[PDB]
Amino acid sequence: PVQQTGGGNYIHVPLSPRTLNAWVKLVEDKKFGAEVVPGFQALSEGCTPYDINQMLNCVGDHQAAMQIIREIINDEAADWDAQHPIPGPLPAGQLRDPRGSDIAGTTSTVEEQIQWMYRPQNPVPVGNIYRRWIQIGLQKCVRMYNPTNILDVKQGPKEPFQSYVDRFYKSLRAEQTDPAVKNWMTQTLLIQNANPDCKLVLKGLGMNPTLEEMLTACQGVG
Amino acid sequence: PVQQTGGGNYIHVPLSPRTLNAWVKLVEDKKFGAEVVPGFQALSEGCTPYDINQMLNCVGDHQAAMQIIREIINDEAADWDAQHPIPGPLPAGQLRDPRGSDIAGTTSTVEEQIQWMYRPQNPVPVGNIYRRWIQIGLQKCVRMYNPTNILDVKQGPKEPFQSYVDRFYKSLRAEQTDPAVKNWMTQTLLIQNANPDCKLVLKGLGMNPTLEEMLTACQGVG
Amino acid sequence: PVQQTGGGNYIHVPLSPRTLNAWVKLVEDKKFGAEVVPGFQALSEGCTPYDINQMLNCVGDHQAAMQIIREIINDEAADWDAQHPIPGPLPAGQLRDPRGSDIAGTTSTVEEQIQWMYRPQNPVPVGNIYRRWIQIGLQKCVRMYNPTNILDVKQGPKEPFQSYVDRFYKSLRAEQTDPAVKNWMTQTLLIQNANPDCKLVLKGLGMNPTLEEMLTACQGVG
Amino acid sequence: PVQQTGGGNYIHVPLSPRTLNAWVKLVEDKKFGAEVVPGFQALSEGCTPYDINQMLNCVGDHQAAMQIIREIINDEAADWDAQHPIPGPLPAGQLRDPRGSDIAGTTSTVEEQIQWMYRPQNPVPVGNIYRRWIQIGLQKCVRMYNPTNILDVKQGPKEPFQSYVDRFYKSLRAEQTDPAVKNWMTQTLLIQNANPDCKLVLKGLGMNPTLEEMLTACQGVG
Amino acid sequence: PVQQTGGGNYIHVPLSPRTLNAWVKLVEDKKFGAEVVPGFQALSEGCTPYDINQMLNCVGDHQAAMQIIREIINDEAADWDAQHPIPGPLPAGQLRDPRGSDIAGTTSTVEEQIQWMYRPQNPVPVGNIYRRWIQIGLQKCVRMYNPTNILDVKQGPKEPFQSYVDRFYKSLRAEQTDPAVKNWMTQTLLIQNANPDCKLVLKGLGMNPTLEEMLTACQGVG
Ligand SMILES: O=P(O)(O)O[C@H]1[C@H](OP(=O)(O)O)[C@@H](OP(=O)(O)O)[C@H](OP(=O)(O)O)[C@@H](OP(=O)(O)O)[C@H]1OP(=O)(O)O
Ligand SMILES: O=P(O)(O)O[C@H]1[C@H](OP(=O)(O)O)[C@@H](OP(=O)(O)O)[C@H](OP(=O)(O)O)[C@@H](OP(=O)(O)O)[C@H]1OP(=O)(O)O
Repeated sequence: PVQQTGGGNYIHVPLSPRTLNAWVKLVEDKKFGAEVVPGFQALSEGCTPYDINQMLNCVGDHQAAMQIIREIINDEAADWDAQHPIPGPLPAGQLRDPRGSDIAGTTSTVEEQIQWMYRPQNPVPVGNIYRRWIQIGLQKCVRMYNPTNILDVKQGPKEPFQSYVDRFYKSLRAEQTDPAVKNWMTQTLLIQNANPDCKLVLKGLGMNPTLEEMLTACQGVG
Repeated sequence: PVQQTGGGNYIHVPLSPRTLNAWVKLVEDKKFGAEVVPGFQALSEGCTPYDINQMLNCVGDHQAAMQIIREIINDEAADWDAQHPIPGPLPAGQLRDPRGSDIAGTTSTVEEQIQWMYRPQNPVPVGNIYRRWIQIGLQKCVRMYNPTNILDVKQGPKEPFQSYVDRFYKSLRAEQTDPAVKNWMTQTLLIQNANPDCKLVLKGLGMNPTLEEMLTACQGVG
Repeated sequence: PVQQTGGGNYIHVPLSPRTLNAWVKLVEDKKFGAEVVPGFQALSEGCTPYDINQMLNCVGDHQAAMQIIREIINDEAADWDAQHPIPGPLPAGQLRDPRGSDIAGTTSTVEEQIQWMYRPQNPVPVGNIYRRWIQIGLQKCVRMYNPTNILDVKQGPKEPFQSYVDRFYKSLRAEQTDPAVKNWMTQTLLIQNANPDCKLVLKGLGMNPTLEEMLTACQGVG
Repeated sequence: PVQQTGGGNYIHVPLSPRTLNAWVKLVEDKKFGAEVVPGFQALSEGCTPYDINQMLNCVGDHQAAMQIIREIINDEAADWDAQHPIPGPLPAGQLRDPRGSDIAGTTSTVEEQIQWMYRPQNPVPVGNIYRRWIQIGLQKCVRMYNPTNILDVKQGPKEPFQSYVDRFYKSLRAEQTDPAVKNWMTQTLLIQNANPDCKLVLKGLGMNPTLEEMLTACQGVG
Repeated sequence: PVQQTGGGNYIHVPLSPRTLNAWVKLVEDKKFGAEVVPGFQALSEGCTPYDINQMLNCVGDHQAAMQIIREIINDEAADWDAQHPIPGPLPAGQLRDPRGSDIAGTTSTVEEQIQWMYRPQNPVPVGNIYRRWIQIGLQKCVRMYNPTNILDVKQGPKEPFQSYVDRFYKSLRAEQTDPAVKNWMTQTLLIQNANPDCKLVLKGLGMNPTLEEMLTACQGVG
């Protein structure tokens, strides 16, 4: 992470040990579940890429998942290099402009990453960009491991609409798909894969029922 | 959040990462349960709107619930604007008076939010007002998801009064209803939806029995 | 809470957010169980009444229990007022002597509460006194909710003495009763409500057996 | 605990509230289990006797166990007094030499305890000595409450050697006995109280098999 | 651990108590499981060998495992001594060069360990080297205690590929074996020890199927 000192200067305040342990506990227990994506974002707020690489290193034991994340980072960096090409030869006496691998923290030191993070002329947020690249790698793992496709998800005959909705949405989240497919699924596949007892009522509600009105009406129905 | 420095000046001390992770853990596990409302209030004490927006952003994945909360904030702000209209043209060289969206932190920076929070002439508590608007959005979600209406709640024949009371009140909390309906329900629906074995005794207690005397008398009855 | 600065001066360092969340978690999960009493004492060490009122406010949703605690505080304060009556008219230029509601923090500010807490002439520990008043309110709730009276508690025929002792004592704790009734119960009701197989041995031990010798002798008996 | 200031001086930094809550949670849940002994040691590192007495006070509700611990402290102090008798009349203008109850923190203030802890001429570690006395009291409670003697511990016919070893050692730990009895038990009672299917193999291993070779060989056997 | 002061000087900031408690909780609950290896690495980041010895001391009660770790440290140190032999007689007025046991922290003080950790001429990372030696001792314990060999691991007939893969990999991790044996096992033993229903499909996928394509294809198959 980064701390400030009198005069407008900046320094490094390393990610703490019990914050890294928590990241490890969220990954080991939830096994790269959907919640692994947000837990990471928060435990990484105010931190720099070097420390994001330490967090991943502590969980490096997982290798199928860390292979997927590593692949993504290399790609995004290449695109950064393509759309932000070397401006030209570098005038000396200054810090080079950030390249794709520096955002990652593999070829670059934390101080250079902090100088960009707090560069008066044009500060580059090296820290937030890398977290996002890593979050696409974590999200793909969730979809890879997701145990149930949404089409299979259904309601126990005596099971209620709320728990079924909870399970149906859990999967829709991990199955990123697209937001429009989600709208069709949330307004139809929920009613279609439901049992008939609460469907009659989900149909009575009307057309384009909202979830607030689908849950209120089916409370106790079955 | 906000920190003070020598001379009476103020600065920003960002909400910490493991406090945001906890907010995420309370939402992911309890699934916008009733306890999500208080956990938030406490994890947000001493914090400013910008940081309240970060907490919500980490849990932004939940979208049906964050749609309900977002709707409420826009409304309250409009009412703030209606009852606290623009005083007139703004004399220059000073900070504008707070508008509805500034309390939210969408159109306004933290420093302006802190200057109001600690404005010597008329300090506006931008931070506490927004938390309350958000808490009405969270509370509506609890009632939307509540799995059981109180009328259905009853006592297992061999189940005791204490657990039944615990389940009956859990729902009464989430079903905000009104405090008077609560008094009628707490003094009648509890006895009526109970089994007859402990009801005989709940009737022996007398009229307007208090809970302290309804629980003491039915300890072991059944 | 209270912090000290160069010169012998004192200031306020508010109870932290994740300490308040823990108090909320202990109350929501244990449901005003016996452990709620000590958790509170510890999370309130070094804190002042204002902050004790914030902790209770976060859990204010619980109302039957907060009605019992509120009743007790008003009483103790009245007794404080009765045995520590207004000394007389107050010489001006100084802080008034503490009244019953100031100990609570309802009519008084934290600074006045801290000035008494650290008054050189006669410092009044406003903070510890209020916590105790609140702990009597919390303890009454535990006894109100206690699910099992000790007389009913018995040993499963195949159940051991240790678990039965654990359950028997759990209730004796919550059923404050008096320490002497406890001695009679701990030396008799334990043996009497036990099964006969381990009682024969609890009788062989001798008269006035101690728990250390009642548990050692019945390890494996049944 | 103890903090240092410019000039070589020392002060008191009280044990924090959420560290005391954890000690309470480890005692309430594990019920003076074996792990209560180490949890305490760690939560007490850098702390002084006064703060060790606060930790015990928060859990003072438990009284059979706190009676056993209290008895031990009085004894050890008496032995300290016997082998470290009053040197003679005390020259004035200095701090007295530590007595048995001062190590406990009952008759002595924290500052005196810190002056000894950091006495240039002959610093007495009042803090660590008392923790050890308390740990003998906690360890006796574990053995008092231990639910199963090792001789009874055996292997389910379909149960594996690893879980049986885990249960057999759990008890051997709490049953301090002596290290030699432990060696005889760990090399024999484990094989003798095992089922015959894995014993044949535990015998094939050879004589004086080590645990590393008893567990590797019986992995899958049964 | 180590802190820095004005002038470029360094000091010691001891490992905190609740960080040591967590290490104890991870060892007591997971019982020297695979996750014990990473939890340790993180809770030890920024710490020095003396503090790594305190963490191990708190869990010293476990003795079969601490015998395995202790054996390894002695060996690695001997190899350090062999490949980094005494340079010769030591010029006086300086700190000796680090020996094998100093890296451990048994014969050496923290200040000397910190002077090497931050030696301008040739800083020796005494802290990280010892953690690695300890991690080989912890990893051997995991393999010793591992309850299931991978060959036995199979898929319940109605069990899915994902959970079976999770269990199969859990063991492959703890059974360090070699990375090549892992590739053969991950591409064959998974399919071979699977049930026939999902194997038909795992065979349809093609030759050298990747896990991402073995999990996607068998989602719902069985
Ligand atoms: O606020 P956090 O980001 O969670 O950091 C906490 C916080 O210390 P700070 O207030 O200085 O940030 C804790 O205090 P509380 O917020 O709970 O009041 C403190 O715990 P203690 O008060 O018990 O000391 C703990 O410090 P530590 O882990 O050394 O005990 C430290 O956690 P981090 O060191 O990981 O930042
Ligand atoms: O013991 P740690 O490894 O340091 O983990 C702690 C532990 O959380 P859990 O009870 O969920 O395991 C703390 O509880 P205690 O050890 O103090 O009893 C809790 O701190 P609080 O009780 O004050 O809430 C905090 O959990 P959280 O941050 O979610 O509130 C969490 O710290 P980490 O999340 O950083 O691991």
